Amino acid sequence: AMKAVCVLKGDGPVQGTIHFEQKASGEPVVLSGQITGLTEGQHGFHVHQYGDNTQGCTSAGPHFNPHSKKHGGPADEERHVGDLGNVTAGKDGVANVSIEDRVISLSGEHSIIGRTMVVHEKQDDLGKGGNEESTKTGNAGSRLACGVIGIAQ
Amino acid sequence: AMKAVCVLKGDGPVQGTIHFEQKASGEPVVLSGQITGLTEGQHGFHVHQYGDNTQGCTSAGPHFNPHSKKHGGPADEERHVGDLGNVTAGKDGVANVSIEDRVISLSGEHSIIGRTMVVHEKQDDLGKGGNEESTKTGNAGSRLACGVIGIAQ
Ligand SMILES: [Zn+2]
Ligand SMILES: [Zn+2]
Repeated sequence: AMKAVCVLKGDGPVQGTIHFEQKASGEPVVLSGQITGLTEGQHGFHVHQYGDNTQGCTSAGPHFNPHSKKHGGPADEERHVGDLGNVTAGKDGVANVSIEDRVISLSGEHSIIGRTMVVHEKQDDLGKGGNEESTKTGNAGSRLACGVIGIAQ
Repeated sequence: AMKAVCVLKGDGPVQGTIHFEQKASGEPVVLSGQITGLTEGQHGFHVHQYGDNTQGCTSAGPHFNPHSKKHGGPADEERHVGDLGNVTAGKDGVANVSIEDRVISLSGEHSIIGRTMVVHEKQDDLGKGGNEESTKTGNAGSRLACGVIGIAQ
């Protein structure tokens, strides 16, 4: 019965809180929360490798990718473990987040506990942008806000 | 060889960066780093249970205490897992952290990954103050700064 939480903070206006929950070891992990200050539209939402905030969001490193694969969407076979696709902000600039994923975990070697969630500047192209960036970052651009994923009550 | 890192931010001027290093499962964790903006003297320095920053340092909860024991210093038999004792700040306000502990770990059951480091307002009395607070928090006072312990490169 795992639960985690993540508070997102950056230099700019973007912030938010992401709650995680996983009933058991072989179960999907359900994310819920909200992000504010986003420009309207889809924004790439990824788990990055390191829970390192010494240089802002930069020190989080690449998308969490223990299996040395290429960037893709959550539904794809070829994906980094931390590829959660996009979240969507309205004209509001507010994004309700609700994502269910079977590839990320709150325990075992796939464990995202102690890693970083980041929401990105642009939409994640899910690996179909026709350049190398696409197969790497999904062309989602700069890191607006991030937090270390921590164990929650 | 496991590495972790912690960026402390609080409401006031207190900030810092704690690095953690454990070369092997059965080995001590070695903390190093620096905290600035402290009053000269000793300040309680503890691992709290939750990596929850939704309500500042408050949402971190109690000291990490999986074995339902009472507060003590790092050297005591009866201690919480997160009882790392005190750090010392010079006239500087600068505290140079260097602690080595065998009870905390960066993996396993005593894993502090995804939990919270906090530097407190006052000196930790190591659970010897003869009141209820002592047995719980070492009478270390409020929480000046904190951060989620994250996986580092
Ligand atoms: Zn990716
Ligand atoms: Zn304690």
